[PDB]
Amino acid sequence: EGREDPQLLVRVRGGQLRGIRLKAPGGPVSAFLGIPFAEPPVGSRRFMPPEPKRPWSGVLDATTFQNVCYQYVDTLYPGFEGTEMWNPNRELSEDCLYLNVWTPYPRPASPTPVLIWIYGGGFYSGAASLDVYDGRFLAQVEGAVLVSMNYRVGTFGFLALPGSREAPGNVGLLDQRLALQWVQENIAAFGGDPMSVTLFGESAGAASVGMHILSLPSRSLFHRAVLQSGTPNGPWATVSAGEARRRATLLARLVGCNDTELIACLRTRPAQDLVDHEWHVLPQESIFRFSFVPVVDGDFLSDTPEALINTGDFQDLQVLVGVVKDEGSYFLVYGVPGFSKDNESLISRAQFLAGVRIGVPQASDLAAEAVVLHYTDWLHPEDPTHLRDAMSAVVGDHNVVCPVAQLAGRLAAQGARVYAYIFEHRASTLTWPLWMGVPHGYEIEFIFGLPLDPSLNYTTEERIFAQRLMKYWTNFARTGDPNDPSPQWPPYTTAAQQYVSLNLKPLEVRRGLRAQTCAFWNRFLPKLLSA
Ligand SMILES: *[C@@H]1O[C@H](CO)[C@@H](O)[C@H](O)[C@H]1NC(C)=O
Ligand SMILES: *[C@@H]1O[C@H](CO)[C@@H](O)[C@H](O)[C@H]1NC(C)=O
Repeated sequence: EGREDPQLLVRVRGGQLRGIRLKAPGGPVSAFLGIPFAEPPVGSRRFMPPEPKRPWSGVLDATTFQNVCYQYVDTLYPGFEGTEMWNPNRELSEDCLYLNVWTPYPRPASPTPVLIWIYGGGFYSGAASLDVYDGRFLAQVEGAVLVSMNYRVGTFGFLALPGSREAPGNVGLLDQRLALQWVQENIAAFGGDPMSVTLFGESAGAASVGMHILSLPSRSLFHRAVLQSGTPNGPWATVSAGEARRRATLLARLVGCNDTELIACLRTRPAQDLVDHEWHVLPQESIFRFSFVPVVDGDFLSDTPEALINTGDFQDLQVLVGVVKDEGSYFLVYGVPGFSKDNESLISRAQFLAGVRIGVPQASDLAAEAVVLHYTDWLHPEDPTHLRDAMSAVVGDHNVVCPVAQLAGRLAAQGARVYAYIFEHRASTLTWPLWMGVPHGYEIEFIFGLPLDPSLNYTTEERIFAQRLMKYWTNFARTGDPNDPSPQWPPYTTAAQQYVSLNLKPLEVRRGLRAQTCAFWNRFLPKLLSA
């Protein structure tokens, strides 16, 4: 301070910050990266609810991203951009509770609507610093204030001995909640409007947004929510207290460890030892299942998300939810034999039956038969191309498309204003093979407006498409309505079940989100599982 850029010095509750001026394609933006919002949850604080960060002295340098929360690093396809883009891009550390703010430059002179991003990655990975979550474009082009926070994942964020004091569960969700409290207190300092805060996230980040909707103390911290390909209901986003306890104690055993004693022993283990064993505690060979996720603790979650969306009053809530065209394909190449990014993955009937048992790992024999019966093409029951695509649909429908359907429906029936979409454009720059279609996670780079960066090699149409999506999302944040006061985007309702297609063509309205197949998963499967 003296010779420094006066536009980049800001004070928050904990002290003084110095940000950085970044170049976006249409002009500069302000970034404040690596702002601590919690005491490092290390040592005796592992597994504990986060504690608000204590004020610092001097000017904290906020010009670079901070550490990524310790996590498993995916190694299926080494050096291949398809997997690498999701991997940690800063040092892994338990000291990782930091958040990031982008704003116009100079800062808005009047209060601007805030978007808060929560990343996905199965509650076992992810980071707010990845290139695909870069807020410079939304800030520069839409004038948004954008916030994203790291939160603890894996065991560090989600290992629970329900009822204990030392490992109560859900602390990754409480990391997110603390960041939201930080926004309420401090965002006015950056030109943000704490009275207009829209949450958005994808996959597990979406489930997270969902859980904030369903958890009362989070409710006063935001006004609107966007759930991209993820929901708090469904088969992967939560586990019961019993199951959480069973996994935590199996994991303790695997690393050589009365809850207080078990937990103290876990606290002496190297971070990397926990990461090395976390995946071993799943009860069946699975895909789209994760070891350490939110637990129904009767605390953060007072009941299952199913019970809470069923009985909730959602009157003052606006919500944007949707899915990509091919939610399942991405997951098949990891753990279903016969699938691969490097060939067409034309599978046999035998491999379809086997993949159904992996895709629906909780299924009894009869339930699995029902799944196979429903997805088999009975004019061509052995055709490898249909079996390959049907396998994808099983996984995408069970895990994402049908839970989203159930969510939109319950939320509307109960007074929320809902807008639904299906995203159907495949990036021209996609490195996954064609058969995977428009895979899970590949809408994000358009919502954040990466196609605006000329060096990324997107097409001109893709550039205009990204601009449209950015408008929808920020209109929504701003007013609860994606429409600009072009074809209209009607609200989703139980009666008409309308949603739109997001692609290069103008909005097209459709009805029924896999209505027929989703009745199978949402109404019939549960009844069949008992017995
Ligand atoms: C594609 O590759 C996978 C793994 O290498 C293999 O199991 C599968 O059989 C291959 N597909 C065909 C039909 O060759
Ligand atoms: C974009 O295209 C140019 C020209 O071939 C190439 O040199 C550059 O590496 C490309 N960047 C990406 C990420 O595709």
